[PDB]
Amino acid sequence: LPTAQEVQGLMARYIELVDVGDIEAIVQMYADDATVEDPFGQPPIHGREQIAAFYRQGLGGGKVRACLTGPVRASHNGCGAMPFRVEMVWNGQPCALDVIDVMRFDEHGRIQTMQAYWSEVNLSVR
Amino acid sequence: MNLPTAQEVQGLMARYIELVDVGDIEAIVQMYADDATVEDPFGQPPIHGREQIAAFYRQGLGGGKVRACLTGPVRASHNGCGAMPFRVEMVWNGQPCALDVIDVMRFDEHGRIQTMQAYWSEVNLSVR
Ligand SMILES: [Cl-]
Ligand SMILES: [Cl-]
Ligand SMILES: [Mg+2]
Repeated sequence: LPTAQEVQGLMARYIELVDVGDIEAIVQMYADDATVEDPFGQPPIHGREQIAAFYRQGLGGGKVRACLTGPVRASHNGCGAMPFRVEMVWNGQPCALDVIDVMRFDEHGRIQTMQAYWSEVNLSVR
Repeated sequence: MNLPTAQEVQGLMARYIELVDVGDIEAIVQMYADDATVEDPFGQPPIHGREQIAAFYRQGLGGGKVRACLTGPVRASHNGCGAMPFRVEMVWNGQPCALDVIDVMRFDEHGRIQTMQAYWSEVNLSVR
């Protein structure tokens, strides 16, 4: 599996791609049989077409920005967790959402599972 | 209480950090379900049940000199789960150290911690 140091780099790269809005590059980071639970508690999304559609819905408009708010925490079994903030629009107003993603990677360095922890308690209107 | 709401998860997980910070091992253990599992660090074998969990915390905190604080808000779900970032400050090998951690917790229908997973490794340790 990817080393702890490699997990930190991969998870940081993911946030960079979200921040620039490169949907195709994001989808390429995922394994074929990957699942996305975003927000955690909702049914998993699976399939590359479905994951692409998910990121199109969220990022296609542009005007989404994302940045790490602390270091990536990485394990020795190919997993990590990271805190970040998303800037977006809600009800036509600028808002911020605080999120933690948990990721497991496969032996090819691709995302096998992603779980995103957030709810309305993590939303701020600006 | 019942299965915690997102707000309640935020309060429970914040109280957990306060208990680590003060080092009240028996109060920490009470927050766990009787048959809870802890994986700390994630990737190592799970610890099962309050006796083992108490032994684990007494090894980690019984020496005193540990301080913990949240470094950002608790993230909570609507199915009794949450995740939080925090920093632990300790003294080791004659050096003040800091460890950055994220804990993920799942709560049961009585408001007790059913599972805890702690994400960290040596890449998250800073010595002085
Ligand atoms: Cl942090
Ligand atoms: Cl944060
Ligand atoms: Mg039970």
